[PDB]
Amino acid sequence: SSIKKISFVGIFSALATLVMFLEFPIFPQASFLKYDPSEIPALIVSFLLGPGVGMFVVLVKDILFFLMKSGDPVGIAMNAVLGMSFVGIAGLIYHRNKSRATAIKGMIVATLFATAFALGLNALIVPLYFEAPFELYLKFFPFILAFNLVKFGIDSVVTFFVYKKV
Ligand SMILES: Cc1cc2nc3c(=O)[nH]c(=O)nc-3n(C[C@H](O)[C@H](O)[C@H](O)CO)c2cc1C
Ligand SMILES: CCCCCCCCCO[C@@H]1O[C@H](CO)[C@@H](O)[C@H](O)[C@H]1O
Ligand SMILES: CCCCCCCCCO[C@@H]1O[C@H](CO)[C@@H](O)[C@H](O)[C@H]1O
Repeated sequence: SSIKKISFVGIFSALATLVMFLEFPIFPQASFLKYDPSEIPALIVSFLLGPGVGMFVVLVKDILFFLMKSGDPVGIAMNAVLGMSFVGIAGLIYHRNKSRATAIKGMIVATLFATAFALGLNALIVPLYFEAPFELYLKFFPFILAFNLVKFGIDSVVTFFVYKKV
């Protein structure tokens, strides 16, 4: 009903901006990697309303979260770029032909893509963010792998329990 779903998007993006405050490192070595469940409202909006909408909410979520945490411009752009890639790919697989089999085929792939996109991103980001040589990224490599694999893997299954609980 247009005005119905636009506020649905509005409050869901605001929901995701709030849970982004419960972020924790989970990895003491790679402390900059912080997990929040703020990609689960996006993954739900992306399934109902479309991939482009799901990437819209993580874009505005982080913009809001950046306006309130105006100090991590690189660590929020990384989150958005990776988050937009996760919900966009997952929404596309479940789109076209709506099916439960594709809904898990998409979350398996979207978890694997975002993880690969993060490693390729941090290869030329971690050296510059810490003003350090490329070997520091190699020290951080298995933690970036396990993190985004677990982060989007958890977001995938937790969204699945909700999608199956109806
Ligand atoms: C150098 C750096 C690397 C990051 N890498 C990832 C990542 O690989 N996967 C991810 O989900 N989030 C990543 N983040 C997301 C991070 O939790 C978010 O941007 C926080 O708000 C950091 O300020 C990264 C952040 C920074 C600063
Ligand atoms: C319109 C139908 C959609 C289904 C209803 C589910 C509502 C939200 C999805 O789950 C929950 O969202 C919270 C807020 O972000 C998270 O804190 C929590 O971890 C997660 O479990
Ligand atoms: C083996 C000898 C040399 C090759 C090492 C591999 C590549 C490392 C590059 O170092 C550079 O150092 C700067 C400051 O130290 C960083 O700001 C910069 O991001 C980084 O690009």
